[PDB]
Amino acid sequence: SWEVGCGAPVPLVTCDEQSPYRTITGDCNNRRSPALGAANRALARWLPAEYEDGLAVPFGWTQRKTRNGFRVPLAREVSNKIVGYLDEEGVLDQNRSLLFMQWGQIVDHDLDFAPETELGSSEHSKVQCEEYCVQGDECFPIMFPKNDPKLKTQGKCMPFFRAGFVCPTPPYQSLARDQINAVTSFLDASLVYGSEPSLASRLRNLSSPLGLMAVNQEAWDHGLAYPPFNNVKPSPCEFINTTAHVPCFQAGDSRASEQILLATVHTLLLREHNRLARELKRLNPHWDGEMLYQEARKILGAFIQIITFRDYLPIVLGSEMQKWIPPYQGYNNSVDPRISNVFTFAFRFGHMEVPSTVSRLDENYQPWGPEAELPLHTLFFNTWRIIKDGGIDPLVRGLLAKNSKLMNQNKMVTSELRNKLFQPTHKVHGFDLAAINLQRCRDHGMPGYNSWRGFCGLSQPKTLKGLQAVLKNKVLAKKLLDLYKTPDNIDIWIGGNAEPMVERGRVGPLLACLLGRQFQQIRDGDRFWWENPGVFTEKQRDSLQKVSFSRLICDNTHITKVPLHAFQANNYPHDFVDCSAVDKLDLSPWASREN
Ligand code: HEM
Ligand SMILES: *[C@@H]1O[C@H](CO)[C@@H](O[C@@H]2O[C@H](CO)[C@@H](O[C@@H]3O[C@H](CO)[C@@H](O)[C@H](O)[C@@H]3O)[C@H](O)[C@H]2NC(C)=O)[C@H](O)[C@H]1NC(C)=O
Ligand SMILES: *[C@@H]1O[C@H](CO)[C@@H](O[C@@H]2O[C@H](CO)[C@@H](O)[C@H](O)[C@H]2NC(C)=O)[C@H](O)[C@H]1NC(C)=O
Ligand SMILES: *[C@@H]1O[C@H](CO)[C@@H](O[C@@H]2O[C@H](CO)[C@@H](O)[C@H](O)[C@H]2NC(C)=O)[C@H](O)[C@H]1NC(C)=O
Ligand SMILES: *[C@@H]1O[C@H](CO)[C@@H](O[C@@H]2O[C@H](CO)[C@@H](O)[C@H](O)[C@H]2NC(C)=O)[C@H](O)[C@H]1NC(C)=O
Ligand SMILES: [Ca+2]
Repeated sequence: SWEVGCGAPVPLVTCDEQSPYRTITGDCNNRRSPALGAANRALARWLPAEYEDGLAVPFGWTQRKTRNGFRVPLAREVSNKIVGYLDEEGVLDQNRSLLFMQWGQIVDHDLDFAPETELGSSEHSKVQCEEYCVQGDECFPIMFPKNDPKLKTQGKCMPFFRAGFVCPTPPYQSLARDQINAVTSFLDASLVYGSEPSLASRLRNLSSPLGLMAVNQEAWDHGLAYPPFNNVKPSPCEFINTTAHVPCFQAGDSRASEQILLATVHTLLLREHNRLARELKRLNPHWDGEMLYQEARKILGAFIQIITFRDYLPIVLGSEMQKWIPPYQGYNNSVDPRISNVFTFAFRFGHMEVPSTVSRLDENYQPWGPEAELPLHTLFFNTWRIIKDGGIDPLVRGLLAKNSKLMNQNKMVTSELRNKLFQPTHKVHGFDLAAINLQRCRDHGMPGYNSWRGFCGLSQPKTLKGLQAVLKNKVLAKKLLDLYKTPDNIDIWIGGNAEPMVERGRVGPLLACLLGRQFQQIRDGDRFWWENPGVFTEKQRDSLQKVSFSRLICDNTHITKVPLHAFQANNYPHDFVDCSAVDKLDLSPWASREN
């Protein structure tokens, strides 16, 4: 059945047996099978692919054909009829801060990315998808249904390009299409350091041997730094306000500038490296430049792994945490550490947690000026609002103080995401994230709602009422199989997100399962997990325990009142305290006086 996984990546990476440092590619984590967990390779398949022609063609590609005897419903219509909502009033999650949403993206972007297919540059295929909405090749477009108001305003389709596949990027037929992953499967701060050895050596300041991450020369934030600008034109960030031409930020991940806030928590991560690396010459000046970068890298990875697993996962998984993430019991060389395909869709659950507006607060957590509260749609690829409109202190402040969206069945994904999305390649603020998610399922795999209900050993419904009592909504059950027509054909993203939430969490029975499994595998399979004996000295761990996001901001911003629990909804002034009462990171155990 194997062929035998194929693949051309970073053509040449061989291991060091006895060095304590991760590679950038993610190779040599596992000794036995050195590629497992690496980057630019196939996403894993917990379940066989489900295509029309059986190998590559997404369900609903040809007209005449059907998944299970029925015509699959258009993505934008499924969107139009189930997902969106008019009234923003009263969706905000009452026990979760914007940081809850925002750290969801950081962790995600650390774990998976399936790059879209541009076998196109100086090209007409980009044009043939945009202009003429002609399906074929790699242009698999999102049509508008009858009586969509995008028709009067935009056209017939939303261009949509198929994601990358392996063993060759050109046209090919054979096996079953597996989608590529351009980032390392481990929580290793790939998004801050890069995943391509070539990109990783460009984000660095090899000018001076303090082992520092290369910063911005031209823009400044009260003495505190910014990531460098990606000085390649064209620039999605320059496009949305040309008068100030401020390009996007350069980071270990392409997507760093997709949104204002994403770029903010990303500038906290960069600043933290240069602070640790600075602090670490202070103690052991005998060190060369790479042992600076590398030690600071290891401790920053430790940071992201500790916050993700101790503070985020329990408020996302909830009662199902103990079920899927049992306490730690060492390392397993036999576990697959890789991101499976379905995960790249299950973890998109956050798209229903993004609220309509992003606000900007002053030094008393009070609205910051005349235009404080900005619509989220004016914020995609917006770097000018942070270099030019006050730095990151008014944005870190909103993260701590403001609620995120609570996923609601009657209110699923905001219209700012579902109607006015800016897409980097294109010019309009009017793509649909909910619709673009649904085609993306069909592009990738992707076994229906029931296949994946079975994976977790849950009731696979069958009937209008067999769904009614699973989602606990009679109207949503109707709407769902009015379009899909059998519970089987429901795309995971919507089918999974449609379920009510498990006790003390933010996802449901199915999604808790898919999410839980992956997060356990990536912990149990990572040789460099912070708790495995060997990677940190027993002292170092006890200092690493003292860290919090609350501190990530006290050491790297001029915010001086913060919550003690930054992931849950709390109010200024009351729940906010001085940086002084917040535990610091004791870096003493990292000193190694030579003689
Ligand atoms: C305003 C906020 C956000 C915007 C505008 C945004 C934008 C996007 C866009 C344009 C895509 C491309 C979809 C595709 O072509 O595959 C994407 C994918 C994705 N999003 Fe978001 N995003 C946001 C926040 C989040 C959050 C909070 C999470 C999780 C908590 C998240 C999780 C993901 C994941 C896992 C993918 C697929 C990436 C992969 O290939 O692994 N996003 N996002
Ligand atoms: C790589 O690291 C070097 C060394 O840390 C960076 O250069 C240093 O940058 C700081 C702050 O940008 C400079 O400090 C101050 O400069 C201002 C104005 O230029 C001046 O008013 C003060 O006299 C003060 O020195 C400093 O010039 C410079 N330090 C040294 C020893 O060169 C460099 O920016 C880093 N490169 C990248 C890409 O990050
Ligand atoms: C708001 O959410 C928080 C976090 O989900 C809840 O506090 C947790 O309570 C559980 C139950 O014993 C414990 O595992 C933790 O000690 C708490 N979490 C943290 C981070 O300390 C809290 O109950 C919720 N608040 C309200 C008013 O419902
Ligand atoms: C483009 O960006 C500039 C900032 O570089 C914005 O300019 C501000 O605009 C307001 C009112 O027009 C002024 O009162 C501020 O002083 C301006 N700031 C500076 C220093 O330029 C501008 O609003 C943006 N325009 C677009 C196209 O959205
Ligand atoms: C490492 O973890 C794996 C997966 O949890 C364990 O694999 C199991 O091994 C037992 C017997 O060795 C087999 O019956 C099953 O094939 C595995 N279970 C499942 C459901 O995956 C393994 O036990 C662990 N390795 C060790 C020896 O600690
Ligand atoms: Ca990673």
